[PDB]
Amino acid sequence: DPEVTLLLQCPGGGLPQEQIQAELSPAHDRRPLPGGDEAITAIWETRLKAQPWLFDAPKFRLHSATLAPIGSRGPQLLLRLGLTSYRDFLGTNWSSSAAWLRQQGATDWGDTQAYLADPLGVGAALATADDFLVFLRRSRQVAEAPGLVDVPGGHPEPQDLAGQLVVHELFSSVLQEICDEVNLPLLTLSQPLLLGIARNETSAGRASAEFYVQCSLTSEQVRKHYLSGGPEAHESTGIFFVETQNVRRLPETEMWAELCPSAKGAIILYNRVQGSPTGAALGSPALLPPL
Repeated sequence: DPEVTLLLQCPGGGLPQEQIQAELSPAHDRRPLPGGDEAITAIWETRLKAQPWLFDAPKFRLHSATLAPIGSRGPQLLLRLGLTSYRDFLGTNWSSSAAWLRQQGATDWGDTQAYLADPLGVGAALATADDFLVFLRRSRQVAEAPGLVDVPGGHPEPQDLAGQLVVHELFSSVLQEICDEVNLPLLTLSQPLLLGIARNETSAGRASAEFYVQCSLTSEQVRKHYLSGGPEAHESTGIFFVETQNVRRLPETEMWAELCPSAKGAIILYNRVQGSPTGAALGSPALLPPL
């Protein structure tokens, strides 16, 4: 799957909020473009002069993520974050010239991402009480990944000493995106576990943090909540469910070609971190069928 690369696979079946540190620093920001950031401003002006109701918004930028030695005590992950914006994303990652910016960054900085906005997304592998994962169909009329299958998620907007509030905002954001799009009560959701981070190579390498969330409702109940908002309560055009049993071989199905890159990353990380048992009982052939 060349359109998705794993940047991080978490240990222990996934990390809780209390095990993660963030360093938010302007050293983790995008570098100014070689010929100047005026190129970004020109793309933005052209867009606003066609769609004057659009607005900019701040975003977190992923610089890097370093895992502690496995089995250690104390904090397990350090996320190095900067700040970026929707405007800067449109002028870099989404630009027709994004590959030229990646080559220039390798030359100038030894960093293919140095000239890219790289806003951090969030996504969830959301499990029901009757052991299905939740999928969403994207509208065929949007700009990004039209008509494709997604999982719940979004791109969080900003507002270890400011570090811990940043980690809290990331974990909050994945729950809030589930509540806003799927119309589930907050009290039916578990605290998220971070499974890992994946990159979308069709979008010049922008990354998403992928989480596992459990819901106390069944698939039928989740469907009822989603539909009861009406067509204006959700951006997606439908909801559907796949048994966790069957997510194991999803990359061999015809559904795989219809999944957007960030949703593929969520499912790869679910299968590696939550599926793939390590002990004798769950590894036995009747519970882990061969092939």
